[PDB]
Amino acid sequence: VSVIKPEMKMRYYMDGSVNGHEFTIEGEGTGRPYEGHQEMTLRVTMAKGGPMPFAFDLVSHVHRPFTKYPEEIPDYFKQAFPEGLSWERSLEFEDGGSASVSAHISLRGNTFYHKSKFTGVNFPADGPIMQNQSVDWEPSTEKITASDGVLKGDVTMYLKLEGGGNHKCQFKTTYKAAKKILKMPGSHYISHRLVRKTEGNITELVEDAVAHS
Repeated sequence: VSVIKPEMKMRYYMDGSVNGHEFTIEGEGTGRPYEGHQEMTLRVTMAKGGPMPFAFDLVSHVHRPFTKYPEEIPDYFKQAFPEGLSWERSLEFEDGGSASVSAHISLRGNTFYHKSKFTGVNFPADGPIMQNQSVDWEPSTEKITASDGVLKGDVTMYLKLEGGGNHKCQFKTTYKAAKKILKMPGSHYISHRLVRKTEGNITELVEDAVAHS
């Protein structure tokens, strides 16, 4: 894909709500698509102002073109450009909390414009999410399958808790190219390593993802 460069930029915008707490997130980053690497800075603004009342991990997983793909596996995500890529995801936490989020990724120049909508519900008031007690997502391996020109992702995620221990969350994702992809990939995996560094309502993220098998 001619428009996918070794170095790309990103601009983000999210309209969100968790347990009724409305907020928006805006930020920017840089990445190396062929190395499956991305880094960024994100700023959260609560509708009512003040510090965000939930753990940032709830939204940190909200950019597949940044995945290192081996030559033997067709890269659905890079092939999706410049036309565009969209995705939809459901989250099911072990304590009953859940969320739905979708995003559209467009490309202009060498800058990806990432726009998302996030709604989280039924989180226990004393749970790790609303108590801001999670610290990171554990590295993972997501199963990618193909069907009807689109991809599906399934991965069991684990939140690392502040004092130790984990909290399970199941991700169910559908990835959709804006235009029919020339070369569809077969079933495979994508291993991720998403890490955050937070200071108040400002969070920096780094993700390294590699496709395999």
